[PDB]
Amino acid sequence: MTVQDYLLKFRKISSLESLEKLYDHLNYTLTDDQELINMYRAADHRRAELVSGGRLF
Repeated sequence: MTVQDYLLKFRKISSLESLEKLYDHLNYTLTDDQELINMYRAADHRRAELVSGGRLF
């Protein structure tokens, strides 16, 4: 419990809508490269994981 990475919160996200929200939200908060570099990895992982995971009907 010695880590406070926002990536952990993104992983819990299931809806893609939250993606654009978490970005504009975190991007407006600090507006630093930190959230920019994190949102990029999380967004890519979530998108790649969903597409390279299992299609739902």
